[PDB]
Amino acid sequence: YGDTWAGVEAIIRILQQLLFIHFRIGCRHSRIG
Repeated sequence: YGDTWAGVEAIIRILQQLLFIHFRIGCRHSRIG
């Protein structure tokens, strides 16, 4: 709940989740290897 921790732990979630899509996008859309 502390604005810094909680605030960062909250953004850390979507940033990771969204930093994950590139792996679900690349390794799925261009896995021609």
